[PDB]
Amino acid sequence: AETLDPLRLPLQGERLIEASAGTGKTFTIAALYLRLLLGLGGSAAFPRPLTVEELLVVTFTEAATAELRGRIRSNIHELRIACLRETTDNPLYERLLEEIDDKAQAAQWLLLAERQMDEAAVFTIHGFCQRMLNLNAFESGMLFEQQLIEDESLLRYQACADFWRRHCYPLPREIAQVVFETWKGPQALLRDINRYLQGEAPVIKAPPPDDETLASRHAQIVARIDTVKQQWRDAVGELDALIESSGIDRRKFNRSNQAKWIDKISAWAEEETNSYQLPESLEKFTPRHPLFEAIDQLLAEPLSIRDLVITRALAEIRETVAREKRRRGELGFDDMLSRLDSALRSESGEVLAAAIRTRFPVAMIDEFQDTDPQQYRIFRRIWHHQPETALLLIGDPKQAIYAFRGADIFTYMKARSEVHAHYTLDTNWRSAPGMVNSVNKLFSQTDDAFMFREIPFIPVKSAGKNQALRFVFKGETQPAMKMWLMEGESCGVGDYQSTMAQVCAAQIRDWLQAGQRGEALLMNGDDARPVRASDISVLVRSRQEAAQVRDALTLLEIPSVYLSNRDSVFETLEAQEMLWLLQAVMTPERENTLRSALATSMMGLNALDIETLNNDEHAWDVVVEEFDGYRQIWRKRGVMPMLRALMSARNIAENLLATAGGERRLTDILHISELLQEAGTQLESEHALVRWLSQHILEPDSNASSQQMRLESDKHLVQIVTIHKSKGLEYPLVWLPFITNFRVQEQAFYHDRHSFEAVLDLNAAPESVDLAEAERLAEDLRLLYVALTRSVWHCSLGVAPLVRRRGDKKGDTDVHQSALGRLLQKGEPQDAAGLRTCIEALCDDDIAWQTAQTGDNQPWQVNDVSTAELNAKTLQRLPGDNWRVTSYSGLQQRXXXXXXXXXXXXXXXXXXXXPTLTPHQFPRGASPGTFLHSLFEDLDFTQPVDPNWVREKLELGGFESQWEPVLTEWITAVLQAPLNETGVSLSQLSARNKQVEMEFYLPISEPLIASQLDTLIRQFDPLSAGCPPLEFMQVRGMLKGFIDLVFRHEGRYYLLAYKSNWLGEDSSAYTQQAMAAAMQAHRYDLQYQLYTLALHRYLRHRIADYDYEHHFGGVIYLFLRGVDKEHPQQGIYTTRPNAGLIALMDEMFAG
DNA sequence: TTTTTTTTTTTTTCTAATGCGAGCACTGCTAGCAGTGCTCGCATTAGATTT
Ligand SMILES: Nc1ncnc2c1ncn2[C@@H]1O[C@H](COP(=O)(O)OP(=O)(O)NP(=O)(O)O)[C@@H](O)[C@H]1O
Ligand SMILES: [Mg+2]
Repeated sequence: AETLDPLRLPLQGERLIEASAGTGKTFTIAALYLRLLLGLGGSAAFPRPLTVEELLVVTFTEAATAELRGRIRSNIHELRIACLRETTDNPLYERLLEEIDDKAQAAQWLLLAERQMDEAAVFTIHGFCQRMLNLNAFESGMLFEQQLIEDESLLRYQACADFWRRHCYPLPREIAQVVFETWKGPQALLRDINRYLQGEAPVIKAPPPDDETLASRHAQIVARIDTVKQQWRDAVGELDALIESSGIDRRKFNRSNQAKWIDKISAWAEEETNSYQLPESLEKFTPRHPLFEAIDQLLAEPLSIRDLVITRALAEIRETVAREKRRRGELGFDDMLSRLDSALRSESGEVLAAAIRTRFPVAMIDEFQDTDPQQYRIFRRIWHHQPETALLLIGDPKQAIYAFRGADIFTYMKARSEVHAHYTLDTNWRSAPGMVNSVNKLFSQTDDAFMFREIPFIPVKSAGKNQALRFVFKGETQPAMKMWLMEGESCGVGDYQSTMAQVCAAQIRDWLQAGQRGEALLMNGDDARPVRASDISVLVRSRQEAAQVRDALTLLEIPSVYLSNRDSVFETLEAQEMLWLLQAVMTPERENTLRSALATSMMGLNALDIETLNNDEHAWDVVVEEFDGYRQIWRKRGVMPMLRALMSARNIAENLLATAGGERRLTDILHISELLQEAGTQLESEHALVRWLSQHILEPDSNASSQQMRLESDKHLVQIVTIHKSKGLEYPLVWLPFITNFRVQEQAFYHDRHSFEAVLDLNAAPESVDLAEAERLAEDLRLLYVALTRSVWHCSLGVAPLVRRRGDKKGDTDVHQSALGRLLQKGEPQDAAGLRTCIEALCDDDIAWQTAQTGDNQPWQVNDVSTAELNAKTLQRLPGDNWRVTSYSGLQQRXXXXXXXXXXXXXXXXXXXXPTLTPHQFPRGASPGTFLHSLFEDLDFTQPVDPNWVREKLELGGFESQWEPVLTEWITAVLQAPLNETGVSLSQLSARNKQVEMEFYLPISEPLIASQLDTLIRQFDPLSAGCPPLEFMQVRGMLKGFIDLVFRHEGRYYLLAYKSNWLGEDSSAYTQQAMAAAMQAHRYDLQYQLYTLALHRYLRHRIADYDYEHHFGGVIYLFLRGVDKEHPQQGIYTTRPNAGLIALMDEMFAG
């Protein structure tokens, strides 16, 4: 191994950089990145400068991608600034500038990079394969649009039920009897194999042959026991044994059992008494005869169907899932990586690789100590060969804690084997000069602490920037590390979790109270800062642990967050209260479903409130009323407006904040509301939303957005976080209360030392159990390391004489099975006293141990807060006046009051009196009318009608052929009808004189008031005598409309508008009278007058020397259904604006 | 194609380990008996991760 200079590293081929924690591994990535952008290092430099989009960086967490992206952004910026200033105040940039040749061109490339930084390539693996597939699809053999799915547990469970249906339901009674014992149903089976369904499939040690069924195995074991049954039945009834005291004479009664126990094969369980007849058992207390020894053969291998079922099911469920996801064309996290691996694996995949070597002719993988077999197979297959591509693997093998997630150390060690070059970073930059020496001391206690020959520990040296770091608590400095030793002899896990959590809390509030007085300080040299509850972090292994920490820690009135919390809001009680409320406001009529909502802690009502409110009817009616207004807000304005109104009126948003802790509760309420919007839009119903909320109250899921928000950022908080979620992070003061604890793995899963392949032994044979438990322990060490390197100034950690074995007083302390204990005892069992001494041995000036003494004084001393007077400003002017763009439709609107305006007539008369090719029968609505119009839109008037053209319109319309012969006739009647007094046929109109569907915008300047208009209307209009004055609110703005048709005949223009409607009638129900009736009913009066104004202004605009009276021909409403070959008048209607009404009207809209 | 009623509660783990208690065989010490060494069985207690 050689030491590393960032600027000396050749970037060619594969390169491994290894170094301990806090050594700046992440920190160097920046420097190499810059170097790559500029093509620097000379001999060590890459052949050619690279573009930001060609640099691949792959990091472990989505958060890390964000951070590193930012840091690289900043560093590029600063370096550019320096290149323009030619000097800089930072040493690394200074050396870069010494290496750089031309500073100007350098600054140019940098600028360009800085711009490119948006698309800059940084990913995780699961974020990399994702992109890469969707990037090059053919090669990868993917669809182009992949719909992701994040819930793979439901598909998986589905498949497990499918298996357990086809491979279990067929079983006859007797085999089923055996299946039942090992697991009830697939709900449990899934729980057993679940870690093995996900990620790379394991290899199974000594798998059953492929052809063996359940009935086969079962018949086998049937006979295996049967032989012993006959045999024991034959040899029974004789004492040839040498009788011994300790073997108790009543042992012969056991034999009665066995000769009795031999009846049927139906049982899978041999008797406990059989253990007595083992020649290894008895001879310890007389070889007997062979079968006496055969029982030992029978009891040597546990009799089970288990391995076979886990094998068949594990192979099947995996496939089935993959197939169902193929059918939907979906994808998933493990499935992403898997699919890219497979894609490369395939013969075609070699093309694929070639593209990537083009896309990223370098890659820098960070946090590589966590690596998967698949991952390394990929990165190798891509970059292991070919020139001009580099590869940079960055990792500390000491830190790989993720084995549970499928990562494996052994494949890292493999890569470490196949890389010729190693590089090492010497100095820890992260933490105090004390903390370095502490850790070094603790891991130097034994030889080969990490108990992998390939993972040697080395001493590291603090930096010079950190030399002055110190932490002070009540004056004199506190040693960098303090181990809190528990008192007493034997300790169970529970006692330990109570006490140590508690003590941690007591210590934490002391630091705080001394932090508000400014006594305790985090000091770099003379500089300082008090210890806020922010800078403290508490690292725990699991969730239950963390809750155990918080409950005690909030009991002392210190607000605390848990950063790994995946719990979802809907699991809380506030979601439930929200349900009670929404459910009440929905139907306040029901006495019960309302009162329930009133009793909620959210409403904050006493028992006296609800009591009296059950008595006086007036109040109860008032409540019912207010909720009835809430339903209104609910229907009109949506949801969140309602809950807003309720919160204001009830004053709850304030009363919670008054209440202690209620701040959290209020955050939950607001959050839930915010979700009720997101689901509120997509669902149209008011009611289906209450449908929805319940369904989420039942299944909280895991999912991201419904996960709880942090309670408050106002106050600095205790950031209580799991180890794994602390990786790559930094925590100035750090607590490890429960670190002593351990978990002995009963499952047997390990790696072969030779092949380095993940091997599962479905059989419990103790060897493999050992081979695994060694792994569990080494991993626990790596947890300890990572946990200790997190701190900057101070880290405290608990130590206890923990006892796993249930015997009380021995001298057994299992602490040597703890990760930390083994480091204190150098892997030697001791007594609790020996524990205390071994702690005392290493304790000098850094490590300092105090006994763990429970105490309680005061939760904490807030001393409260002072604020001010405060007020909200209030708008004075109206928010805005009326400016609206409307059509005539925005005029009739609706009438609130005695008179309501509708197209239809309310009065109805019943009829008691008692060829389908007719116009009246045509469908109705906006849809049918839009079709009818759209015909005449392209339709040609001079040519007759082509029924084929009809059929292909109706076909497009979706209308059947029930119409085509019915239509093509009618249209001709339309086009052939003469019009007005001129007698014009629609047929006679040349496309030169046609104008189809004119859209116009007509400005209305000063506000247009109804009564100031309808008097002008009624005055000159005979038709406006009918019905009240039109009523529309004051409006100022633009007006829209579509002329159906405009055409000129005899040098004289016309205005044409089609109308259809009329559900009830066919015949003369269209007359001169009834047309004028309906016109007055739907207020087409104002409509045609308005158009005439528009057409008027448009002609006045277009036609040089235009005059209204000379050029204008009147207005024509054509009721399509109204057209009948029998009567020329029916369906057509014509009126002329007075020319005296337009004269004043136009002036009115002008001012 | 017509129409009436009525209100609420229930359950909850399994496996394993020890500690002791009861009963017995032997063996040594002063043929029987007391003790010890022993051994099994019944109840009680404890613990069940990590994106
Ligand atoms: N060369 C350097 N000069 C100055 N400060 C540095 C240098 N290298 C690292 N640091 C600082 O030291 C700390 C640790 O750096 P970091 O890059 O996280 O190391 P690391 O190896 O990635 N730690 P981890 O992710 O836990 O292994 C950071 O707070 C850096 O700012
Ligand atoms: Mg890092």
